[PDB]
Amino acid sequence: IALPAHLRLQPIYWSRDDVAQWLKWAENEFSLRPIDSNTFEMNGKALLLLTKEDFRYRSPHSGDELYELLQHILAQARTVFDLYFVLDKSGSVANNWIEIYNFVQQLAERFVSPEMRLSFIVFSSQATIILPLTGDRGKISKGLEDLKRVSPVGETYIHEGLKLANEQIQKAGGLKTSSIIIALTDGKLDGLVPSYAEKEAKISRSLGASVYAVGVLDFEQAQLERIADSKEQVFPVKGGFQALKGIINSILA
Repeated sequence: IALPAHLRLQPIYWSRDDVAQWLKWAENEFSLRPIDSNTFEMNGKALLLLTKEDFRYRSPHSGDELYELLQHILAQARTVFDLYFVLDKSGSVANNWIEIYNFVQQLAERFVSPEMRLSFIVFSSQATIILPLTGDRGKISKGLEDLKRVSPVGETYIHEGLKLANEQIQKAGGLKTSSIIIALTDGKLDGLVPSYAEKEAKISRSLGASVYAVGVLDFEQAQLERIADSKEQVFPVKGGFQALKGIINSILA
């Protein structure tokens, strides 16, 4: 499971009842020795004032861990959803790269806010994180300039691209954010790559993320249905901006 809705808010707004809820959720998510619901009889503000020693004093068996758990929640700030762009830059898209860039550009510019964090990942014969997971506007702007300078060449090892999104969802994802993976590609895979891509996409859904596939050029509908979570999460680029704008506006509540 994942942080409950009440806990999706910044800790500073947490009620005393929220703090108790947080403790039980943590015990299950981290297999901790159960603690009394009255181990932290205070609100979020007060919890923020406690030292790590206070946590260890109140919970000798799990206080250090709970304290660190709280730090990670704080590190997400106001983020509510993380959006990962896994972009095909193979030779097949060398004459339609601007179509891919404009698609990322419009969605990025639309949803830049303290609630959103973006990552730009490109993949061909090798994968590269162009923009690490961030919600900072200046970083997002430079990331778009880097993205416009991609020279599409190579094979289509989409599993490598999805791996770079999975790793970030493990390290920085979860907690108060829902992760979405937008793979733009034509779905023309070779050899064992289809199995690798489906295996890598299986990791993504195990991390609680939803995989969307945006078909570029004459795209392989069947393949993208095996990468994405379902048939309804596979659409072409034309209208894909309006389609994704609705699903993101929806996940915003």
